[PDB]
Amino acid sequence: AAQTNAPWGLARISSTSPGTSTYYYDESAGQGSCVYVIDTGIEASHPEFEGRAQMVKTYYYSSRDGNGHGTHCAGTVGSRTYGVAKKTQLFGVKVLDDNGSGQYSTIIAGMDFVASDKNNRNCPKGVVASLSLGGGYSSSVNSAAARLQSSGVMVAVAAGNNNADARNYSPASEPSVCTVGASDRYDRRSSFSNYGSVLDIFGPGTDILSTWIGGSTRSISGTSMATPHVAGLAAYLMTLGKTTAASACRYIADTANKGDLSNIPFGTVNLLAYNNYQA
Repeated sequence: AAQTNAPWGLARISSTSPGTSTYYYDESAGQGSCVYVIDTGIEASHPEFEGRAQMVKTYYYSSRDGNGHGTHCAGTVGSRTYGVAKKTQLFGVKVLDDNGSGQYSTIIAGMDFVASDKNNRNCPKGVVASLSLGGGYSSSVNSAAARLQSSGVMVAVAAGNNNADARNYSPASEPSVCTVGASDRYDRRSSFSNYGSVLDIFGPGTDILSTWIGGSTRSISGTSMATPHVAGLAAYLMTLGKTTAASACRYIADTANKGDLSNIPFGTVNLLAYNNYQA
C-alpha cells in the first residue's frame, strides 16, 4: 500500500533515503495487534482513530486527554493518516496528568497494569507498549519496564530530550526495553535527543505531524514522537509474523538503515528504524 503526501516520518520509515513523501507498507497494517499508549490519555473520539482507540485505565479524575501529548503519540502509532500501524488496536493508560506530569509510583502501577490487562484483550498478533515519558534514574522504574517486557510486551521508551547520555534517565536506561532516540528529516540527530550506549534505535522525532485534542492536528518534536514510530513499527512487524514481542527491538535494529544519521556520538548506535517493505 502507498499513502501519498504522508508525514515525513512515515515516509522515512519505509525508505532507504530521506527526502521522500510517500509511506509504503503492507496492507495488513498491524491488524490483530494491540498497542498500549501509556501517557496523558487518548482522545478516542478523534475521527483519525476510526473506533480503534479506547481508554482502559486512568489514575486521575478523568480518562480524557486534557493535554494532547498522549493523543499525538497514539496518532503516530495508529491513526489512519498519521500512524505507522493503521489497523492496530490502541489502548490508553493515563499515568500523566493534564499538565503532562506523573509520579513514578503511578507510572510503575500503569506498567504493571498493562502486563496484566493484556490478558483481558484480543491481540493474537502481539502486544506493544509505547512510553513517551521519563525522568531521572530509578531502579524501580527500570524494573517495572523490565517486568512489562518480560511479560510478553514489546516495550518502546523515549530516550529523553536532554541532549545527554540516556544512562541517567528512566525508563530509558533499562537495558531490556527498546530505547528510542530522535532524528530529523535530513537524517540528523535531533538537537535535543539523548544518546549513549543504552539507545537501541532512532526514529523520526523533529517536526512530527499527528493528532491532537479537540479533533485537531499539530506538529511537535521530541523523543516522545520517535518512540511511537518504533512502537507502531513493532506492531506492524508482529502482525506480519516477522518477529515477536521479545525479539522485535533486536529485529528492528537488525533491519534498520545503518550509518545514515549525522551527529551520532561515538559509541551510540547509528540505526534508523526501517520497515523493509518491498512494494
